[PDB]
Amino acid sequence: PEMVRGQVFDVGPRYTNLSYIGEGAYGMVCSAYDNVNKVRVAIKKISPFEHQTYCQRTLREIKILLRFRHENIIGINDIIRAPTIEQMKDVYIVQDLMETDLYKLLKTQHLSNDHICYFLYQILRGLKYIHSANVLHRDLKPSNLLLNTTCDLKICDFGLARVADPDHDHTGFLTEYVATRWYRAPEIMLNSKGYTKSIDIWSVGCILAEMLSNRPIFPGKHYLDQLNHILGILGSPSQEDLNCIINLKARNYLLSLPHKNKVPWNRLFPNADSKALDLLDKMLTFNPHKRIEVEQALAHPYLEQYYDPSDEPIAEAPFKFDMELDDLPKEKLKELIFEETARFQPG
Ligand SMILES: CCOC(=O)CNCc1ccc(-c2cn[nH]c2-c2c[nH]c(C(=O)N[C@H](CO)c3ccc(F)c(Cl)c3)c2)cc1Cl
Repeated sequence: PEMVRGQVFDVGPRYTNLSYIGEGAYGMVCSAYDNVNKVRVAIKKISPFEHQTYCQRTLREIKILLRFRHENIIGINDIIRAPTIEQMKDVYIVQDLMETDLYKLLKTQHLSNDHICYFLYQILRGLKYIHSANVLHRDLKPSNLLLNTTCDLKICDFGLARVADPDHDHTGFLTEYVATRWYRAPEIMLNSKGYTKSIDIWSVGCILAEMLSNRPIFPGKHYLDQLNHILGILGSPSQEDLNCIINLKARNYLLSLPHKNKVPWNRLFPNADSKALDLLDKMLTFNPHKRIEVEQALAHPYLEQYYDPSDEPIAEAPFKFDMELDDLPKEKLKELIFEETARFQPG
């Protein structure tokens, strides 16, 4: 059994010639040569059975990506694990191998307007399919956007993905959230659980703004600082947008702040295309109900060179979890992970 950087990586005999890529919070990704299809692939070793959270993230992703099939979404083409639940200590998920990601690119490369336009198109084409399945990604950021040498984009990491639930989206002021801070919609800190499609559009808006300047538009250093960064550019919410926030603690917090004017997009981004900034404005709308939807975003004049709704596929049916995974112990989640991966075993 071959191992990478002092960690067991038993994926043989089908996958050999391992090379390190990255290491997550509860796993490791390596590139490996597939002896059946004779092509290099990415294998993600997962060790989640000691924590309920990691088991929940593993299962959600496996169930969603096995039912999804789209050019701009990472796939699960094979799953390797032990033949019994007793012997299963790890799970190896075989996915698409991509040379780089948008986080890596933005650190050192200046993106031409053509590149920004093409990247945004593929993100939204991928998101159209995700949202048509009534699924929310909930953690869109440059590191979860993989790219190959020809700039083909794939959305990855569905660990925080959920079925859309707009009727149960309301919550109190300063409710704790898991998803990456810099890409959190303003309503998360005010009165939202992130159970609507509009939280993903906000994250895409932040990604677009980041592609234009090679720096995160709202780099909050802590929970409430995130909202203050958003209000610093958007300005004070209108009376209309304030009236939509019925929660008194959230509304009175916004009312306590001095009046702040809107920073114009052309001042923040002097070299950006005017159509790119008009679409940015619509994605970074304070009110989630007035925020542009994925299909509307794809039809925006900025993406006219690529827009073709007949070549922007949707899922065949809406997604539905058989049971709620929020209140299941790590032991039961192990069984569910064992069951969902059974179809990939040699027998
Ligand atoms: C700071 C630690 O960094 C990360 O977690 C991600 N960046 C490194 C990286 C960069 C590229 C790739 C890569 C290259 N080709 N295919 C993939 C890939 C294949 N699957 C995934 C994936 O599911 N990634 C998510 C995070 O985006 C993830 C989720 C949970 C995890 F335990 C790990 Cl290790 C990774 C990525 C893999 C990796 Cl791990």
